Amino acid sequence: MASMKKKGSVVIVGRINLSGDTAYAQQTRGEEGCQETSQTGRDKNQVEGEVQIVSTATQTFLATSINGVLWTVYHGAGTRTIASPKGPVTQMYTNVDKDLVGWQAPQGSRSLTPCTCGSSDLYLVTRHADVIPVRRRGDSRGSLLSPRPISYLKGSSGGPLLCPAGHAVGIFRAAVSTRGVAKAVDFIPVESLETTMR
Ligand SMILES: COc1ccc2nc(C)c(O[C@@H]3C[C@H]4C(=O)N[C@]5(C(=O)NS(=O)(=O)C6(C)CC6)C[C@H]5/C=C\CCCCC[C@H](NC(=O)OC(C)(C)C)C(=O)N4C3)nc2c1
Ligand SMILES: [Zn+2]
Repeated sequence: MASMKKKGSVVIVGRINLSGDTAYAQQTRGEEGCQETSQTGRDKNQVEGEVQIVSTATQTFLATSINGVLWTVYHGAGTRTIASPKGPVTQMYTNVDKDLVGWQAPQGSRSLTPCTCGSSDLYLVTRHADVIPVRRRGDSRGSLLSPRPISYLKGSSGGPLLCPAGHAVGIFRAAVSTRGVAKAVDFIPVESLETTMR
């Protein structure tokens, strides 16, 4: 009992910059400071933007602010706290059945607006700041206009699917692949986030 360890916090280690004409990834914390911040849960770095790059000791993925909540996937974050300036912050939403978790959005983040356009021409933002056109094919599925090996999507769970107007349509959850090629994506619809919020 006395030797039982505690899992560290999720740590924001960068962001996908979508503020201008060019999307690009930025790193805000190196691996060493990440490990220390994960243990203490104390992250004094200023947060900016809608899409964060997050890490644990063993995984890296994305997290997306929508409606004042920073959302990501349960298969990345588990039940972990997230680091913040004043210490670990406990999840506000947890739903393993949807592969979904959420924390209060960090001070300084900006939130995406939930999409009400009803459009099926979507855009997936990856951890490498690729903007991938995706045609919506169902409530939780969309096809890549240009399929790519799954290597190019690995690490992007928790990222957004956006409509042409830049609203949040869903959270990237899983890749649909045949012989290692991602032809489609599975995502958590924003309406499912809004229901979780109730
Ligand atoms: C632990 O409790 C739970 C609860 C609910 C749950 N629901 C789930 C649906 C679920 O799927 C598992 C995790 C998820 C996943 O890899 N996503 C990411 C990702 O980037 N991840 S990540 O950032 O690298 C990471 C690993 C966090 C750091 C987006 C894709 C990028 C490349 C695909 C790699 C090849 C795996 C292809 C799987 N295709 C797949 O299952 O397709 C369907 C059509 C769904 C069968 C897949 O995509 N997979 C399996 N796991 C869970 C686990
Ligand atoms: Zn929209």
